[PDB]
Amino acid sequence: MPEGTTKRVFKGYEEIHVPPPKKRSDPTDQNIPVTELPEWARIPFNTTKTLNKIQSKCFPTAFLDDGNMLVCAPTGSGKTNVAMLTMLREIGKNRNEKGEIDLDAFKIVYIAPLKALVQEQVGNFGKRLEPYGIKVSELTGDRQLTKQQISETQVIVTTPEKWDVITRKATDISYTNLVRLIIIDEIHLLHDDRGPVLESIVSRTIRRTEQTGEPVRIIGLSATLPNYRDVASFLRVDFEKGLFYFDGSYRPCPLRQEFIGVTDKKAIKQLKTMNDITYQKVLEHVGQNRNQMLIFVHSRKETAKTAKYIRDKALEMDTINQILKHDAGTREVLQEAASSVNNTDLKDLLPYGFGIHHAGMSRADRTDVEDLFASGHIQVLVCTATLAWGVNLPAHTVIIKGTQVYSPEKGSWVELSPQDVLQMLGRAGRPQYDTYGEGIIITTQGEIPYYLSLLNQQLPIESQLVSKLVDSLNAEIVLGNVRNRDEGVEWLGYTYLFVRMLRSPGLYSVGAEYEDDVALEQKRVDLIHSAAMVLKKSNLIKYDEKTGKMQATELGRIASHYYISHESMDTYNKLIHPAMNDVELFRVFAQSGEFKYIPVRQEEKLELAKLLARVPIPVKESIEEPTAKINVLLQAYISRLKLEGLALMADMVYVTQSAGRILRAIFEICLKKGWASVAKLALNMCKMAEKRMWPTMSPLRQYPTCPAEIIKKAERMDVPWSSYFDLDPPRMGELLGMPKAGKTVCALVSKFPRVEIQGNVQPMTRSMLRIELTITPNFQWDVELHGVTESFWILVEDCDGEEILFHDVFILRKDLAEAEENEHTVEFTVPISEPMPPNYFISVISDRWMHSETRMPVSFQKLILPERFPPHTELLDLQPLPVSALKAKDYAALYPNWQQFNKIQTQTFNSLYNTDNNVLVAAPTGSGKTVCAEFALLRHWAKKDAGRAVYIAPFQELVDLRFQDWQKRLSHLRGGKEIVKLTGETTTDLKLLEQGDLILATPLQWDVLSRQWKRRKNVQTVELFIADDLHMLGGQMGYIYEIVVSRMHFIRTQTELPMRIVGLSVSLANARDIGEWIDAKKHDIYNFSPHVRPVPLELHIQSYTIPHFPSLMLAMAKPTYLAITQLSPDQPAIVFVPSRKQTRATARDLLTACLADDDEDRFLHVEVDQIRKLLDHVQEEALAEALSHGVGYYHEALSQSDKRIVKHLYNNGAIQVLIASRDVCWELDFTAHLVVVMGTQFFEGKEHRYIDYPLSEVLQMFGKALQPSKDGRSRGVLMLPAVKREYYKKFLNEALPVESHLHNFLPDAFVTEISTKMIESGEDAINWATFTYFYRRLLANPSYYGLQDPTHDGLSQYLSDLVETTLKQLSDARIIEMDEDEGTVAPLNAAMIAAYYNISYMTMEMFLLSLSHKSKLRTILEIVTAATEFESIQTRRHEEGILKRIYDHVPVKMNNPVWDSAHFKAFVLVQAHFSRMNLPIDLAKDQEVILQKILSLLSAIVDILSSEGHLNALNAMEMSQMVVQAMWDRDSPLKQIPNFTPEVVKVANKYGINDIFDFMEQMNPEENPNYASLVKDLGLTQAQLAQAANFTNNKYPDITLEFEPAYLKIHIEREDPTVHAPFYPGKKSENWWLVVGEESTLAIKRVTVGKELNVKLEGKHDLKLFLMSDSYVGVDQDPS
Repeated sequence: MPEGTTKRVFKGYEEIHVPPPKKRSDPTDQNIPVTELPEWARIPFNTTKTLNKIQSKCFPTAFLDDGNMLVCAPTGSGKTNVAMLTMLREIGKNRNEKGEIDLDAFKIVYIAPLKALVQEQVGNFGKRLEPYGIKVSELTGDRQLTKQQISETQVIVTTPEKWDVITRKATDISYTNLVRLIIIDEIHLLHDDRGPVLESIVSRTIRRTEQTGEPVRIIGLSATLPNYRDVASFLRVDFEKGLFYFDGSYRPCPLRQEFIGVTDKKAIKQLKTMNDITYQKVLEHVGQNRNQMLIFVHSRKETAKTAKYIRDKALEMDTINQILKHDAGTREVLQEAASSVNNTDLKDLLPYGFGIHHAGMSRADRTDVEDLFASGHIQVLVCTATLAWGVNLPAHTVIIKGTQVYSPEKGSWVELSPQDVLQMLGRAGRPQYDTYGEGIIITTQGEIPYYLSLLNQQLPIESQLVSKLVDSLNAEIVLGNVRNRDEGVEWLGYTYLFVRMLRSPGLYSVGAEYEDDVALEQKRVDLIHSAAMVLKKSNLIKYDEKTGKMQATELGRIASHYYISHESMDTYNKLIHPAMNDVELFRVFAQSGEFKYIPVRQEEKLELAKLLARVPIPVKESIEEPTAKINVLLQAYISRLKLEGLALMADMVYVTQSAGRILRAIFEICLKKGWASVAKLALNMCKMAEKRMWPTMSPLRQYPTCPAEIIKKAERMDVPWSSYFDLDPPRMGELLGMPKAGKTVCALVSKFPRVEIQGNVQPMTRSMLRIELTITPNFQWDVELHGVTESFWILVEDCDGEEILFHDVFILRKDLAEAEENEHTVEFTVPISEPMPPNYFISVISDRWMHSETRMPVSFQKLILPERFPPHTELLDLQPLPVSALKAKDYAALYPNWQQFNKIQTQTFNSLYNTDNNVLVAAPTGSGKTVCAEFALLRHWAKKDAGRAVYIAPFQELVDLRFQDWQKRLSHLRGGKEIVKLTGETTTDLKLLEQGDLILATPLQWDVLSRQWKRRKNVQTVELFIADDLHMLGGQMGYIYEIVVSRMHFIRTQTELPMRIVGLSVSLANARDIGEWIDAKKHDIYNFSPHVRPVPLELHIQSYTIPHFPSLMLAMAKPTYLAITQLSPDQPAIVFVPSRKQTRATARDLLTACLADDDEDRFLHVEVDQIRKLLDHVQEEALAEALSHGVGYYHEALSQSDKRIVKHLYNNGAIQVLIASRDVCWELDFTAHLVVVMGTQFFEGKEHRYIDYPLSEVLQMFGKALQPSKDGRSRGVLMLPAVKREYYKKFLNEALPVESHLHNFLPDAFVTEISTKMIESGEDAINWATFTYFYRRLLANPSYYGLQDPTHDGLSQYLSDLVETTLKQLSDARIIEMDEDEGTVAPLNAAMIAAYYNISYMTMEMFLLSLSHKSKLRTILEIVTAATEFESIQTRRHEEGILKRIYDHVPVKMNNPVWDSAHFKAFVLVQAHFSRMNLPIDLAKDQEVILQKILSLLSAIVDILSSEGHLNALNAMEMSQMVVQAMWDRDSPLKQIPNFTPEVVKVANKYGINDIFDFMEQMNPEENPNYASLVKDLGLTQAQLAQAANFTNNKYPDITLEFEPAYLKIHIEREDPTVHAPFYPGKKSENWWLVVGEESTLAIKRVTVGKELNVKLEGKHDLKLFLMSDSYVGVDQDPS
């Protein structure tokens, strides 16, 4: 239905002319106001006077509503400004009153079809938005990390394909969630074959937002085309508010359409008539009408032929002088500038007014013609579609010259795309200059109605999803968005295809069988199934035909991540075999289904035979048939051969742009099947195409800045690439013979990615080795060619190079690489067969860089595997022992609801309750080992003596849970039994030792007591000694556990009195050495099988391949939801999670996954009106909302009140799921039926790398799956990286090996041992080293420790070489006495305080950094905070910005402040405390742990600097007072008073108040009449007053002092419950320190003071004595 009225039939053509619509401007008064808006949004609208009419209807909805919007308009009508208003509304949302909200809070995405429209958009939007802090950046680079660092900016624009891939692989999920606004330009591309790529994007985003509730605004910008209301409801827009449609009467410049259909006599004679029509239309428009036109062609060279043809035809007929502008002004600029400046020579024939333009031209030459066409210098301008997109350069008339292009995808010529012709004609008509624009198209007669209908709103937009349905479905299944048949049909409900199958289903072959189904439900089911079945047959998916459940396999993940056809993957898995060579691999490439339409033609048959004879890799698979052609085309691309054929150039371009993804997909396939040879080959083939060089040519070709002169010189030499390295500019040029190239090439090899690797072998067993790979970088960074990161592959091979025993990505970070210490480490585990191979292999290969591999052998000739493991003790099938086997009613009363004993308890009952031998019972967690320790106690308490028993758990959280259960049940037992737990301060828990019969203590708490065992007699008095969770001796702070157990055996071997030791542990691998280390006889060692569980554990293992940590956790939320809803649907489940911050993050993840399933409050089995009492009293508001919907979490930062609430709800069945962190796994008293472990890694700030969960923790976590099902078995799933799978699966199905690490901590272990004088010589070290567990494990597993002679000879030498190494480390630390003449060695005075306050030695050694006499108070502030103990504080990611804002708000700054360092965090948080600065909850939990460890650390450096003649220790005493009261060194002492706001401190000081002293005695209703006035001013309620009055007399010291080799006398007096300061967790009473000393130039005394204490201490001198506290500021008396 064309309005066009003119049809003139000619000899050769059929002209069809259409008048422009010219009257639809005054139906409505649509005139808009001036750019006056909310004044923040006026900046991008600079040149625009007022909004243009098309933006009128858009503004009320674009700027003041959030619905999705579709706007159909002409090309230049100004759609971009409407998209601007939607962006201006988005910054108006993320807006403060001052404005410019956190740039990390929201991000916008703009999808445009071609790469030219996006580059001009980052210019147009970049410069308009540059006033705001926002940065617009294009999404370029095929480096995965370039797409990661570019996405760290605010507004990104990109193509539909790239942004799809970004989400398909989900490596950046943490940032795609920040997206709130997405604008898709030219959305009518849905009709194109790339339409599905948009349908995949809109669907998943709108699908999730309609599920997760998190809204994401979408703005559609289309063309004026029919069924626009279909893509409208597809984009989910309200037709009442956000749908706009505009006739051709809204173009800024009217467009006349001149259609010209050539005679259908198809030949090159039809090209001749096309060329003539263009020549006549040139004489008509530029020669007669005074116009400058631009002719659109579709070949980068047909622009050349067309330009010359028109001027050559104008040379004939003598018509050139009609086109020219004969003035000398334009003749000067056009001739001299253009012909001589540019390098592109074919346009040196431009001085005739003509002009050329295409992609294959110098970017500065394409801006010249661009700028000449603007001033009116070139008249005619032939060009390709490259400038139709993305440059505002209009012309009066435009000519689409020719209409069919060659798509190499279809291997056949096909007509123009709708998106190209509408963008071209948009360039027709200057809006302000021309009255109209003439758009002329020339085509064939048969294809006339196609183009006429296109420009008159008749071409329908259909959905091409069906042609990419199977692939796009695989994409959602890989992402976890479709997990069954229902989630698939619910997904289809959001595509453009579904909304088009509801309109005229006969178009989409929808069978008449689907007549009764509402909303095409059963059709989508029939559709998802038939597509998913294709995914199952090719092995890309796991699909159950009955249950409908579908899960994505590793194969399909490769397909989704690399945009590979389901057809091409089916042929990759079949045809790849581990013995493939380079020939047979190219064959697989040619078999790709993406090329199935590319033919071989007889026209190019002559040139193909030329290429096959030059390509080096033989093509023997075929003769000249399509698969041999695609083959020789790839090699022709690598070889950089010249192709005269234009049809081949189109095909080779297509084969090459696809060859990147294809070859990478083949590489990852080989890598996951584990074929080392083919995998290493495929990756090199990747570099062969992406760097376009055969591996034999010069590696210098990879440097774009290397001149071909050097490359052409290097490639005529024979010097190996090895010899280019480690050279200077003089020798570099020498090796090449080009001295001018020396500095140039030497800098190039200087930046070549090049690393040096090392390895350490530790055998855990005879079947598995632990390898510590140390990678050091040996090159110079350069951001231009390296970017910010460099990626590497780590490979591990047999001695045959056949099998891949380990593979993982290694990524270098710039900041970490170019640091002073740049040694990166990585630990992994590989198996090993007993007939050992000679050597393994390890390589580190650059992901992109060619010829960058550092291969290392791993020799096994010197390795010594551990001793074989003996069978577990038999689980004897015995008569269940009754509770009456104990010979007392009250002993059997401890088990009231018990009739028998457990299979393990009955078997161990003999050795425990009837025998005083040492015994070691080792059984899996939860088997009830705790009662085995009760047997030893009950036997012991039937005795005569007091017999102090000592129980020890590895962590304080375990002795607390232990104390609670034994203090309530075992107090009433044979008279009065005192059950006490130690505290940590020695003076008060050593009397608890004498007051108690059973003493609970952690390994360090008993350490400080048992050190002075000769001095304290109650240490030997002990007769029972229990060591619970003893296997933790190889754990965090596990060596101190090894020491105390080894010392108790030394206590009972020196003192002859008997002393029994019992030990509890999980199922061990080597129970001989732990049992003999405890002196338990053979029959007294019970090491039960790990399968001996009262409730069998059904374990599942899900493996993942996702290198991004935060992406991995969100990817695991849904399988956790599936794990709980399916495995334990009616029973409690506990979810474990690596970080404490990650507990809330994965709590909402599970909850959003719940309402995704239309079931919120899924895990809430109690009416919310019952837990309403509880939500209020929850401290963390995130935990309340979580608990309100039935999911609770638990982490170390949680308050003790919150935890007790979570315990109440979890145990009373209120909530069903408990998301715990991994730090509270011991403290967790909870029990579940299903225990899922999310991930096995956590981040450590010291290592700057993620570290694996210890095997102990996975054992402890799964030990909470104890509630059985009806089949009497508990379940647990273990989600881990696919690399870690065989590691945890081994050491969960087999017993746990335990090895000591005491050998690596002997400096800190000798500090505590030499201070007590227990070890005084090198022989004293060796004799001491024998009582430990590491000594017993040396001859067993020598290679793990460093022993090479497993004889009694080498045993004594590895000990001597170690104790000599350790003693020297304590001597170079200047903490130990002499050596090397007497084997004796004494402790330095500074070593005593190192053990008193128990601070590490590396911290103690570095404390000599404050050696300066009278060092600053600011100096000690950064010396204290730079301690090893503060390096254990965790470091979260998004916290690095907040540390900066607290830093600048603080007086004392540090030199060269390290940003990521935990030493800086402790430096800034310790000052955030002095200033009482509020901090977020997780950063405040860090503040606590810093404060717990600093008081002992400040009291240390006081005594350190007092040991020398320096007097700076005075400031440390002042600073010790600063931490307790949270003040600065020079602050108002009034701030100690409660509720003394800084505004209250000033109004007090305005009243002449200096200190609290002259303040309290001043303010009374007796002596100051201002007491009634000062109460109105301070604003303090009567209650807060009483708080201050009780503070001054009982919490602020009153009475003063008087004083009467040197020797002095001191008299003290008082007027002292405890020190009360509400800004510190754990307090101590005030200590007062006495030091003599004069200012301009000693003895120090420390003692607690009570009522009336008398103490004594010590040319001509008149000295001066000080008396300062450690808890209160202000009282410091100093007489001279």
